Amino acid sequence: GPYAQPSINTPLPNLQNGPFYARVIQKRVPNAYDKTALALEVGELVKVTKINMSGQWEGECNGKRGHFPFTHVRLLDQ
Repeated sequence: GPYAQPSINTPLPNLQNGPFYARVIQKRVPNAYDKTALALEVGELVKVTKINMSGQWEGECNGKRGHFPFTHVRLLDQ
């Protein structure tokens, strides 16, 4: 399946696909205390490795972990 929501209403999942690296283009600087969110900036990268929930997933960015829509990541080739 192409890396798109394969009609499952599931944004860029990966792990199954990569996990792909993904260049974040809009993330906050949170922490794992914060909902478990990804501390990174626009232009940084986040690696989506955790396929969970029924829609959005958890990335792991060189030691940040958390969950966040694809609506602000570009991806890379794993």
